[PDB]
Amino acid sequence: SGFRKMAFPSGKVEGCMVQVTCGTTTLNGLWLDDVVYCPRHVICPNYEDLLIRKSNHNFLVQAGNVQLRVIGHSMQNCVLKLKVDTANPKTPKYKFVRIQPGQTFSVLACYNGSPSGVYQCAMRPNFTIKGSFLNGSCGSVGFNIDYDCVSFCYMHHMELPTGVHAGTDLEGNFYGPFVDRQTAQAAGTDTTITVNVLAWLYAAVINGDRWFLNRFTTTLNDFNLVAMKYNYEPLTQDHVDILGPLSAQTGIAVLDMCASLKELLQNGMNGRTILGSALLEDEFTPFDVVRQCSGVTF
Amino acid sequence: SGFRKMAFPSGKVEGCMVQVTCGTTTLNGLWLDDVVYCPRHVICTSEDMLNPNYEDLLIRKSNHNFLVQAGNVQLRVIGHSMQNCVLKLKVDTANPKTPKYKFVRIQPGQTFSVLACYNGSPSGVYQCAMRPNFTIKGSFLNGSCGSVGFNIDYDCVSFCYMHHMELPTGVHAGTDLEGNFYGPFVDRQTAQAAGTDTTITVNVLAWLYAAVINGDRWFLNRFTTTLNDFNLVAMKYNYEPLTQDHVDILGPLSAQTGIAVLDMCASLKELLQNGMNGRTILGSALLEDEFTPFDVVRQCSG
Ligand SMILES: Cc1ccc2cncc(NC(=O)Cc3cccc(Cl)c3)c2c1
Ligand SMILES: [Cl-]
Repeated sequence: SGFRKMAFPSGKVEGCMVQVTCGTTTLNGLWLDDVVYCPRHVICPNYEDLLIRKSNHNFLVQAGNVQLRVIGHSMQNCVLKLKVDTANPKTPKYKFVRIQPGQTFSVLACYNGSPSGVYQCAMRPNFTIKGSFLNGSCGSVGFNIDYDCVSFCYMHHMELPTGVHAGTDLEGNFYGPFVDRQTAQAAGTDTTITVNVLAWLYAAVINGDRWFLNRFTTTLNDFNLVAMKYNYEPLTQDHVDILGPLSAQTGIAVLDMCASLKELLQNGMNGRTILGSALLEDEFTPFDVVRQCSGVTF
Repeated sequence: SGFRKMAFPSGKVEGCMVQVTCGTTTLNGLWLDDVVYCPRHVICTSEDMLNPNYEDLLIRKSNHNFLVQAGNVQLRVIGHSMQNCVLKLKVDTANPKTPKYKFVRIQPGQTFSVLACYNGSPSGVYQCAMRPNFTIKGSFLNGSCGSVGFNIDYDCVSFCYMHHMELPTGVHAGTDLEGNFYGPFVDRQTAQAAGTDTTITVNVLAWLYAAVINGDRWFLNRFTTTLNDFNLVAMKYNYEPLTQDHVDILGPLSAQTGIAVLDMCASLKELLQNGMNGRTILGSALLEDEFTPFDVVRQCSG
């Protein structure tokens, strides 16, 4: 029993964190095989022009107490790829994956190439992450673990004025309409990840929290009409299908749980909590719920 | 033990019934807080009924045209507005007997209790199900318009139906409490017919599980079925398709009795083919479809 916001074990990723210094700027890099990936803003904008003025020895890369020697440099979108002489012996089996909003991932927050903490995030529908970052966290990565393979899905680049965070996939493509420069940028109006709230309601049912259940059901269209009024993401037939296993395990049809959510949105919790929360939690995907309520290991 | 068609206690709803009179028309209204909800056709003169322009008829009305009576007390109407096919009469007194309530729109197959009223006075309570053709097989006479359908799960009354009309087959049509009709019906005297009705398959299976919980297994068999083969057979007996949602909903009953849903489906398939052969199931010689899976669990267990 119990339901916690749980991150993947960070060990395979910790062995990849290095410190990248370029001039006065110090941030984090991800050392995989003989390449160090880091935000291109470490050179700071005309990034092609700033990069052409740099030499390999301008980038000081530090892996623990060992200084790596940079033998090449190239830019792929908003990520800098520093070719190093040494292949990381701790390189795990990995993939670079781009995630969709609503998907969750773990973030290994680092400062000076050293991991300080790990937390679980969700890519918000407005493509920002409500992370926890201080100055020096740039280059901290977001990942998932698929059996023994680390899927890198995020690299931290910046903080928006609202305290939320923006970054890219590992191919340097930003999540959201953000750019890596000092200019007026704002996170768009956020919405609630509906499929995730339903997944979390199923987790609450599995943990014995059933007060919110009711005898009612709803049409998918009637629910989307209601959900649109509360700034909730539309629930698609894909989401309903994804929720299938949880629906089968608890005996509560997806549209049945949707009617519980409809009443919760119009009536609130009425002094009650669900999984120790007085708010509807949207940062657990249907897969996160199944994995935590089954015990999958890495 | 025992399985009865059980209605919710009507007390919380009785304290909300008021009489609404507009001209020659008298029907029932539901007094919740300082609002009286009733069918908008109370403003019609029966000569309007065929093609009524409700916006046009309502604009010609004043607050003092609507006489609202709560017991022996005449309530004062201080405002009026129309929301779909329901009239909302703002009154100068909040109902002190207003219970904790919600307005819920139900899906076909769902059940609810009906508090039948005449002249703002409750005369009886019965259990009903929203038919797959969106009609209800109620028991209503003239003057029952405005009688409400509800469920009382826990201490909150969930209003799901307001009676508006009787179709030519003796079945009834009405709306949710936001004035949206169930089915393709309109509050007009025009030619309207209930579509071909079908048996609520998930409810019959729930009722077969209730029979098993009550000690009856005569109808069970050694067979199982695929969901698709059950639906092919069920369609031929005018039964609603059973979806994966229904199979999932039947999960708890299947777990409690040790009989898999598709196993129980094979038993229903056999009953459809053979009939009962002079036998009964829960005192009925017909397959009962007005108990949902939720009704069976509430009544048989708690
Ligand atoms: C005579 C009678 C008998 C039983 C009845 C049972 N329920 C309702 C009655 N009346 C109506 O249906 C009034 C009506 C007519 C046309 C359109 C609308 Cl929206 C309403 C009943 C009347
Ligand atoms: Cl329903």
